[PDB]
Amino acid sequence: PEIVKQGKEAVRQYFQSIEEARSKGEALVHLQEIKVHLIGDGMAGKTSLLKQLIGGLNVVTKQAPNIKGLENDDELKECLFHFWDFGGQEIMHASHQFFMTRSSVYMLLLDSRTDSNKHYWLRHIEKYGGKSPVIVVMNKIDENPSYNIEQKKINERFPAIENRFHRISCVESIAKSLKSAVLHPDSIYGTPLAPSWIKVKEKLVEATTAQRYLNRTEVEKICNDSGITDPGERKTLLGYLNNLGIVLYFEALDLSEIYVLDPHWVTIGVYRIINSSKTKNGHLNTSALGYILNEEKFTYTLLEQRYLLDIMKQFELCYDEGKGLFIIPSNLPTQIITEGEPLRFIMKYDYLPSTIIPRLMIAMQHQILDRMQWRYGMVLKSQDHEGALAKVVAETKDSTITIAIQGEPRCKREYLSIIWYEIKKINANFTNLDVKEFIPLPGHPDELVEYKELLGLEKMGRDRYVSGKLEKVFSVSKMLDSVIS
Amino acid sequence: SPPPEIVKQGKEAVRQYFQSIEEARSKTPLAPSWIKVKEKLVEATTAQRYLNRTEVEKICNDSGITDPGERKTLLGYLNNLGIVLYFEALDLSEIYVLDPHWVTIGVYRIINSSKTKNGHLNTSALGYILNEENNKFTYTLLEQRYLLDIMKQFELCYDEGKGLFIIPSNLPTQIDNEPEGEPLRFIMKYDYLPSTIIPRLMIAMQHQILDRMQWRYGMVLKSQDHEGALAKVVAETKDSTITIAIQGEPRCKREYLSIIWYEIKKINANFTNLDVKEFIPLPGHPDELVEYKELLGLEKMGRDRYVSGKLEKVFSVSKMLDSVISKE
Repeated sequence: PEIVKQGKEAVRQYFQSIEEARSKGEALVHLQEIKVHLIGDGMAGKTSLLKQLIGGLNVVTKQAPNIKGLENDDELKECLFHFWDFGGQEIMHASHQFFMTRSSVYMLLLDSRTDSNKHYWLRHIEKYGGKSPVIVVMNKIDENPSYNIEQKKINERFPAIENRFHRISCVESIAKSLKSAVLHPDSIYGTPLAPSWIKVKEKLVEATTAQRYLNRTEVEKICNDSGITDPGERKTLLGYLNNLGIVLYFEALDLSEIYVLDPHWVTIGVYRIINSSKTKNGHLNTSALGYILNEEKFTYTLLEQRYLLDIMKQFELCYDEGKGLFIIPSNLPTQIITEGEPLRFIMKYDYLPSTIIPRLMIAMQHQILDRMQWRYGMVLKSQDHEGALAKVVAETKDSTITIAIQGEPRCKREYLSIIWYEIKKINANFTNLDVKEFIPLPGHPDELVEYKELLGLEKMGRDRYVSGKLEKVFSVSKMLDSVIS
Repeated sequence: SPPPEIVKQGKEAVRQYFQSIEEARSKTPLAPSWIKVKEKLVEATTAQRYLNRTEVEKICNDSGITDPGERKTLLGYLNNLGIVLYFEALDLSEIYVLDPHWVTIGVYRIINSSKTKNGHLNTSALGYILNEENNKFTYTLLEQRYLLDIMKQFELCYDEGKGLFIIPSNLPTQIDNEPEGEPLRFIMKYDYLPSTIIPRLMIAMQHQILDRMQWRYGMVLKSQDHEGALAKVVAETKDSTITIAIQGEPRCKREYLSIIWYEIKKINANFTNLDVKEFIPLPGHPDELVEYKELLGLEKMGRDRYVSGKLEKVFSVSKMLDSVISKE
């Protein structure tokens, strides 16, 4: 059982489906479908590499025999490849977790001129895809023969590369790595499916791609035509295909009229919103959608536009404030305290996802001050906490989130924990994220002690935190009871 | 009133600059003779790739610059401005004043050759590397010899060498013979870490790089002068950090660290803004760094235990400091 294991009744339907197919004497087929995410700085040759193999958003889908290295390979004759290029903006992440973590191959593209961003992109792949296989391609080698990277070290730190490093100029080897990635013990070929599921998938794909989306009646016809009539498994099948990002299906919205969608039409929809000059400031005037989507192949009617907004909401890319004015936090301006003993609490990421602050802003929308919110932070006020005032700011250069709070001491602590929680809840959506929590030293805002350090000093039964470079001692408990207790 | 280029060039240049203006008076501002020489040198160096000492001296004497010291400060001036290349350190009158472009694409061709893929320049390949791999871009035996000398002056490579030159920036990222007893462990963390630090340290320490134990991001130094002490200097680009691990007797260890540390500092000084903090790892726990000035603070305050909360353990501050620097 794949991670369709979400839904007790889902688990049941899957077994049921491969039981009737076992009883009718049919062989359990495989999905034979894969997502290749091209990852890299703008042009480190994403288009050029792709040109080499086949002979801003987009997909190109190519079957294995057409990929440069695999022409005569039988093992995956029937296999499909979906080359995805998100900006570096992983739009599917919030609502389609598995789209990124399952069924995926990450293909990192580096060159001499882009080499220093390698560490960033390596962690980017780690946190978005999970245990997904990764393939490192070094490009433009013809211009700099000496160009290489600390492979051993990189492979030790990132065991999902499994030594799939390639030096390329003027490629058939990258196809062996692709083959290797697809056949991963835990990727697609590990899950037997009933022929039914594969049949309706194919019919569903042809349809959605051709006629932007399908209505409830249409998909139900397709399902009966392949002899899937139980609504309980039809839901789980669509559930499954959605989880895999083959076809989109939003059970939360559940509109009969736009029931199952071509992933491409939806993605090109939100990108046009995201990158429109009429949302350049972080404000979407609903009126503008017609212009944005249609005049500024892929056309969007009035109904479609409303639905697309809802998808953005589901993707956690925006929120309604109630004027027909949505906020898109990631497009906000980059630019827009010290009452009592202001509680400060700092969170150090090894990689700070650029979706964190946008997603926290949504979780917290109700408490934002006087629209005192910007690309890198927000001001939060809760009457529920005597009128405490908190500032959550994000510094990209340090991969750090700072929380400063004003108010009575019981208020501060309890407020922190609710902001702290919401942050931790977002963090959990990313795989091996690595956050360390700090506390500035009293009288020395820039000197930080690790919260883990203090707790450890308490378990030891020590009350002194000794700063050698300052030559001052501090009460472990006193600064600790400012945070929890 | 002299320009920075002349100042940097030393006292004699500043004097020679002044002689130049005082002399003209009787007949950045400069004398009509310096521009005349410049104009003629530029003119000469677009029909010739270079000029010899005689040719240059002739051009100079025609503009009235007979003083050999004045000649040398003006060529040094023109050099510092990349208008005309001139290498005071080098001693070959045959190739005396050079065309910048001819040098530029010469050094480019060397460093970016497929024959220097892995940091080894096998000089006998030079004729091939520079010519075959615009007839202005020809390089004869003597001309390729000189190019190496320029490259050494630019600290891009050194001589191993039985016709073998090392180009550190081009060395493999990993090697087959990397090696690994209370070894001294000392690390420097940078705000930014120039790529040229390791290559430059290698040129400075080259005599002690003993078994080709050198890769792009590190080197193993072996000191005959420190009872066979072995030092392992590696740079890690992620943390922007340099780590020094030394193996030897206690005195030998920290003696040899002062030498390595000192060289890197003298490298660090060529960069206008470098922030470098010094750390020491906890015995048994390499991942866990404690700052050097922190351990120093602890000793002045007079306790001998460093207390780690993350891992419920205490350590001797005296032992840790003693691993890097004697008491005093």
